[PDB]
Amino acid sequence: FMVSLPRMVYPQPKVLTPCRKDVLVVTPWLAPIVWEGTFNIDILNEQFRLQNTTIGLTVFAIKKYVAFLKLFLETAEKHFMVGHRVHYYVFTDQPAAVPRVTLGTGRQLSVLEVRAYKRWQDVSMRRMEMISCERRFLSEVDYLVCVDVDMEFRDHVGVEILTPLFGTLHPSFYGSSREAFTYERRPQSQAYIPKDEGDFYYMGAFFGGSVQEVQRLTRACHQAMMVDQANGIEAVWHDESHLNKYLLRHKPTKVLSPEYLWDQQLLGWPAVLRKLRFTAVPKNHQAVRNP
Ligand SMILES: O=c1ccn([C@@H]2O[C@H](COP(=O)(O)OP(=O)(O)O)[C@@H](O)[C@H]2O)c(=O)[nH]1
Ligand SMILES: OC[C@H]1O[C@@H](O)[C@H](O)[C@@H](O)[C@H]1O
Ligand SMILES: [Mn+2]
Repeated sequence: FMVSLPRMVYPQPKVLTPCRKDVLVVTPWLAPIVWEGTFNIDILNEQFRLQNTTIGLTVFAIKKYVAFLKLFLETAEKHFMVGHRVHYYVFTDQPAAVPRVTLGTGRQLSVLEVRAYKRWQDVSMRRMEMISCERRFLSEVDYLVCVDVDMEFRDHVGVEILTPLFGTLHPSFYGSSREAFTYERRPQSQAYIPKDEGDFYYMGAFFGGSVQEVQRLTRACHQAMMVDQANGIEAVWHDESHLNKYLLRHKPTKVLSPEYLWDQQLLGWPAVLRKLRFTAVPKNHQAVRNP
């Protein structure tokens, strides 16, 4: 049951005046695409605080990637769901390497020890298995957000993202035609998507939803990866290829714009991005991914 909102004074939405004319703000299946200017965060914060929403955030920090936790967590404290209840779940092979980060009230951090796989592909792919923990999350949080660790928050990331199931536009592909997307193109893979299909190219580094929908998605991607492995095939972009196939066949109920996953070193600051909210931390793939 949802109680009434209180009285609020804010600018009237004007029907004959779009919030944004330069971008698509709704998908053809009627899911909002979340850009700055499309939401009044005061209304959304009221709606979500009246439900006492708890948001879980999963992040894997395996092997050398424990070096990224301190900045990840400290900037998450400044920008991620401030005001709301947050439960961080840090999955790591080195619990003693997790930094002691000071948290705001109503926020908590659990360390979950897991095994480390040797190949960075397997570390990244096996997040889906590891996330799909199911009983714990159902009891502790309302939504789950699943992100890469090699990142920092630079601006607000809040309840405007929450919905039963979301993906995020990949920042290198948001202006690309579908034939250029780097979907898995071999029909022998469970992740396969033909050249005339596909809505968007979603990035593996930021997806989420209600616990039930996120467990559905990670269970389906893990089972699809297992099928591929048994068939001796590994999709071209690993978990990201599987996430893409899942979100093609199960349309997300919101899509985040590239505000929410950006790489300023590689892509700069285009005018279409009014805010850069969650951004890549520069790293040397070869070095950090190997002993
Ligand atoms: O040795 C590794 C390799 C990957 N990851 C996790 O897998 C995610 C995806 O890998 P990565 O960020 O290397 O992919 P990229 O963004 O560079 O394509 C990382 O953010 C970490 O959460 C990890 O913890 N240790
Ligand atoms: O083409 C897909 C790839 O695009 C890259 O820019 C990104 O670093 C990879 O992780 C993968 O998403
Ligand atoms: Mn990453």
